[PDB]
Parts: sequence; structure tokens; C-alpha cells
Amino acid sequence: FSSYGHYGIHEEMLKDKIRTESYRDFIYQNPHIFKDKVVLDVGCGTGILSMFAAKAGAKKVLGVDQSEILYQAMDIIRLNKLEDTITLIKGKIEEVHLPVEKVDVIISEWMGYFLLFESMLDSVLYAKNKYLAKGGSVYPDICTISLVAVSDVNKHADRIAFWDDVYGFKMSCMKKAVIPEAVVEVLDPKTLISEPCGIKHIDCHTTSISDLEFSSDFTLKITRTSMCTAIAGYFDIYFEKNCHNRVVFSTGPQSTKTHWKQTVFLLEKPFSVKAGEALKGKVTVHKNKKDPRSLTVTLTLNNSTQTYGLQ
Ligand SMILES: Nc1ncnc2c1ncn2[C@@H]1O[C@H](CSCC[C@H](N)C(=O)O)[C@@H](O)[C@H]1O
Repeated sequence: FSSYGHYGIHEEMLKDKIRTESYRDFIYQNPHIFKDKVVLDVGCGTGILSMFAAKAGAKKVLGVDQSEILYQAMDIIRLNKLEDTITLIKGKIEEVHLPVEKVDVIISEWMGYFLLFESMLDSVLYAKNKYLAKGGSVYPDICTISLVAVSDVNKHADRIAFWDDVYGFKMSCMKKAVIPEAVVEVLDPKTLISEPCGIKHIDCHTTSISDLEFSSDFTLKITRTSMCTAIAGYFDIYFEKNCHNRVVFSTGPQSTKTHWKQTVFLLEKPFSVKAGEALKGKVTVHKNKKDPRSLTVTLTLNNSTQTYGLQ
């Protein structure tokens, strides 16, 4: 997270209005969760979430960040005259000393592409287990991951078939290098050819890092006779617990784009499909053993298995 030291990443998250306004509406519409409480903001970045908490009436907010962005947060917090409520702490949540032993509320923007990329939920779960007061709460509290079948033969060809004739030379062996790299892009919802299928439900209050390594059967109900060229992944985020004004956002292709877009696993061998059909398959999501921040996602479908990496 040298990357998180740069303004660009933060600028992009703050320009993600669906994302930021969701956390804002949650905090502002449910002040009772925050009023007079002690709040921990895991990975506070510019301090945006910590300031939302302060405005909703938090007694004390600890903004923790490992990146150099923390120093901007310090200045930002002072600029807004919030330094008597929000403390900034520089370091990894799993190793910094905090000046308190328990907190009432943990808030965090931890989600990666396909929800789990970067493995920042591990860090939030660490904070939850070590610092959340008995009876306390962690937000967002519920998360889900869905898959949807895609048909886009022309896009498939632009990316894959590119390699067949490059300035007069065959480079078709490159296709074997292309297929395994999951693509992060916004999908044209016109190209969706199934109903979605949930593949994971996460309760952030009771889940363990162990549960974030998972298999799931899935069935996609095809809505359009055509050819399946890819499977897409996405996630929904819920703010529910203790909320009278409950907040949800989706990062699916049917919803307003976010900076997470969608994660797309291209099929090595696309295959036909009929409206009404129940397309059956299996997905496995594991940390990349060499780099636990990277994901490995294995799709079995139409009698073939393929492992994909998210960077
Ligand atoms: N284990 C960890 N300990 C402390 N900070 C972490 C961390 N893992 C990731 N981060 C920080 O978490 C931030 C996530 S980006 C979210 C930034 C801000 N809360 C916002 O909502 O806009 C990054 O700044 C990164 O440096």
C-alpha cells in the first residue's frame, strides 16, 4: 500500500458517489449508532469516514492507516476542526498500539474487486476480534457475491482473437496467457444472458478468515438463447444491524457503475445455451498461496475447469 499513499486512488474512491454516499447515508441516517460512542475506522485514508462519524456525534474516533495518506488525514481533520474528536494513528491495524482497549463501532471501507481481492477483510476481522466491545458492531455488516453469465462474442474476439494475426505473425499461444487473467471492467447489461446466482453470503459479525476460502455450486437460469463467452462476478454491500434507515449498494452490471466495476472470467471455450435452461457449475475462491492479497478463482462449467487470477 505504497499505492494508497497517492492521491489518485483516494480521489477515485471519493469520486465513487455510490460508494461514498452509501457510507455517508448509513452514518448520517443512523446517528444513534455513533452518538457518544467510540469508533474505530480501519484504513481511514483521507479520514472521510472518521469525519462522518464525528459529525454524527461520536465521542472519540480512531482513524488508523498504514499508508502515508495518514499524514494528509491529520491535516484534513484539523482543517475541519475535528481534532478534539478524531485521533489519527499511523500503522497496520494488526500491529499498532491503540490508546483504547475496546471500541463500540468499527467502520471500514475494505472491499476489493470481486469483494475479496487485496484481502483487507482479514484486517477488519482482526480489529473486530481484538477491539470490538462485547455487544459492539462492525460496518458494513452483511456482504454477498454473485455470478452472472455473459454473452459478448465480439468483445471476446477483440481481446482473444487479437493474437491470431499480429502484423502478419501468429501469436495464438498468447491466448493461454490471456484467459487466466480476470478482467475488471464495466459490463453492458445488454450482454447479460442469465439471472444472477449468489455464491457467498458473509456476516461480518460472525465470519472468520477461514470462511473467506470457499466453494459454491451455482446455477444460472439462462434468459436468452445465445453463446456464453464469460462469467462475471460482483458483490452487494448491506448496512443493517441496529439501523432504522438500512442502506444497500450493488456493484452489479444492472446498477450504477462503481469503481469496482465487475470482475469478468473469460471462457477458454465459449458454449451455447437456451432460454429457460438451468446452467450448472462450481466456483472455488482461495487466496493465492504466494501472495495472500491475490485471489485464485476456479470455475467448473460445461465440463471444463479453469483457474483465474485477480492480479
Ligand atoms: N492492515 C491495514 N492497517 C491499516 N491500514 C490499512 C490496512 N490495510 C489497508 N489499509 C489502508 O486502508 C485504506 C483503504 S481505502 C479506504 C480509504 C477511506 N477509509 C475511504 O473510505 O475513503 C488505504 O488507505 C490503505 O492504506
